[PDB]
Amino acid sequence: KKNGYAVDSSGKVAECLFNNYCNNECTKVYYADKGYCCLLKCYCFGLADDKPVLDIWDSTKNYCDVQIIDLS
Repeated sequence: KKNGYAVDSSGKVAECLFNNYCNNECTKVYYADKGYCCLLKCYCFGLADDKPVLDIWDSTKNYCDVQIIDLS
């Protein structure tokens, strides 16, 4: 599995202001483990390798990865 900004079938990402909204999107819509609002877009942890994510800079990627959402 991978982490990244999940996009829908039309290619759009979910814009956000709050983490909880993103965790619902990521888990309920893309079946990921968790998610939070990274740089105003919903970032998902543990997406399926086939899931489409935005083509972003590796620097942004590593930036968004250094987060702890919960210990479970």
